[PDB]
Amino acid sequence: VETISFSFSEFEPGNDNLTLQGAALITQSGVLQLTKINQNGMPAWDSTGRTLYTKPVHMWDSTTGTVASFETRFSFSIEQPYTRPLPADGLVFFMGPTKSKPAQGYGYLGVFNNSKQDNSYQTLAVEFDTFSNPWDPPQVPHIGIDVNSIRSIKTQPFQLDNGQVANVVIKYDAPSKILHVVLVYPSSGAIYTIAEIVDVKQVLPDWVDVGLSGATGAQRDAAETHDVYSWSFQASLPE
Amino acid sequence: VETISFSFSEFEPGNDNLTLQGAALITQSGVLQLTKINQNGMPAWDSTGRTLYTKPVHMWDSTTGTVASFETRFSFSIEQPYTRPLPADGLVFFMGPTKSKPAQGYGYLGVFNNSKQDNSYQTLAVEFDTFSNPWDPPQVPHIGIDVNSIRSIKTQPFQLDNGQVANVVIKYDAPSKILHVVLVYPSSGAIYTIAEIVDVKQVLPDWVDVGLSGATGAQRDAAETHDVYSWSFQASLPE
Ligand SMILES: C[C@@H]1O[C@@H](O[C@H]2[C@H](O[C@H]3[C@H](O)[C@@H](O)[C@H](O)O[C@@H]3CO)O[C@H](CO)[C@H](O)[C@@H]2O)[C@@H](O)[C@H](O)[C@@H]1O
Ligand SMILES: C[C@@H]1O[C@@H](O[C@H]2[C@H](O[C@H]3[C@H](O)[C@@H](O)[C@H](O)O[C@@H]3CO)O[C@H](CO)[C@H](O)[C@@H]2O)[C@@H](O)[C@H](O)[C@@H]1O
Ligand SMILES: [Ca+2]
Ligand SMILES: [Ca+2]
Ligand SMILES: [Mn+2]
Ligand SMILES: [Mn+2]
Repeated sequence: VETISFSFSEFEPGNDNLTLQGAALITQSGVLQLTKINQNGMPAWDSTGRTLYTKPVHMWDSTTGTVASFETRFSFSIEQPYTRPLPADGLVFFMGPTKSKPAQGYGYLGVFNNSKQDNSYQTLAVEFDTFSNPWDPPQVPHIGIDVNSIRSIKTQPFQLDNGQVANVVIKYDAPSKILHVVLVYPSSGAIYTIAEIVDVKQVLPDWVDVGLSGATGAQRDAAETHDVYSWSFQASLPE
Repeated sequence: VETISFSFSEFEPGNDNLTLQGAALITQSGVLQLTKINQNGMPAWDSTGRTLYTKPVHMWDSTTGTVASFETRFSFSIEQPYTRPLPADGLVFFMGPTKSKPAQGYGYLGVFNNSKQDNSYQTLAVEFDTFSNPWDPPQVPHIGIDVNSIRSIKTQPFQLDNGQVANVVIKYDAPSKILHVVLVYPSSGAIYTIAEIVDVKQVLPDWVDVGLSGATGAQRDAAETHDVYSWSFQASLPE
């Protein structure tokens, strides 16, 4: 069995295992701020940032045809402090081609280039979307399962508990081809669940980079924080 | 769309909507005790009890072939107060033939007759199993997805937070045929998830009874409480 696992109970500036892109940075307090937090402590608009684990993950064996199952968990908080305009844009966990660089920001969340489906993205992502774009369901925030497109194949509305920490659990089971996602707010006790069929051998390249990305909006104060406190990941490829 | 929903924020003695079977009873404090709690306040061994919603649920239309999606949530607590022997047996949410009566107790959880698979059960169940029987994985407690058999097609170990309230969320999405289950302990923050493919049109009769069942063990003090504090359910059959 070929495995890979990692766990960050908190983040530390200078950590060997994380690539930081765009606006993303790690605070001395141990927080990964995906998008820029200004001097005052307010989130800046027009910001996009990502982090990637430094080692690629083997998701399926192009010789035997075996497919990996994985699990990932992270805790994040989104605070929307402006009364106007509408907050934007959200954060996302993603898996895609290695040597990945940030794509477009705003509603594309630093992961996709435009709003069309393109199998060449070879990317799977689980979004926590805060702004309803032309391709989105109306309810925001929502969790979305994105397969080669920012237009989710399935979404689940969730109520934001402003500024509070949410816990996320994402599992992909290769036998069933089920990607199942859970979001829990300890603060309020709210629990949300969403699941969909994803054929990773068809969707992803055999080796992938895994990461997190966040983005704020395209106009003044269409923004919010996208802070991550911890992140663990584990994958197992049968041999 | 043919729908059915109900929600018990707490239970009330005399409620019109619940059938009580075996040892099950509702306390004036609003708790559904699936298995007998003795005078002292200790759980009795050799107890089996169930509750069923009084109205049947239409799970699939035998004329058009449409299939219902559903969601159910409940909060329960299991307290294992004896040091010896091992605690048993667990509780379960189940969906099966209407006019259902308790089956065997102990490790069969009041739902199945023996340990063999039998398509005639026409029953789907999500168990929270506390005793490792000859057909069980070794880790207990575990959540299990049971399709026409007490021998789960998939299980997920979870650590008991003794006597604490657990929140459960179960969803079945007909399009994907995915049954996805989540268990959260607010007390500790632990989150568990398990999902599997279930073809309800093949498994269940077109009309079903939905219920909860609990059982304690076959020898002195092989027991624990199986208390439920709230239960909601919602199903939608496309037309
Ligand atoms: C580049 C843009 O990205 C998505 O839209 C973002 C949206 O963009 C507005 C912009 O705020 C407004 O000043 C300009 O006049 O029109 C743009 C729409 O084209 O701004 C909100 C925050 O207000 C979010 O950031 C949206 O993601 C997209 O949906 C657009 O199609 C376009 O690609
Ligand atoms: C009837 C029995 O049910 C399951 O076993 C339960 C287990 O039964 C023991 C019993 O406690 C012991 O006194 C007797 O000598 O052997 C039985 C096993 O056959 O008891 C534990 C608690 O200790 C749980 O209640 C188990 O569910 C089953 O696994 C057996 O095959 C049998 O059908
Ligand atoms: Ca959006
Ligand atoms: Ca058992
Ligand atoms: Mn979206
Ligand atoms: Mn079991």
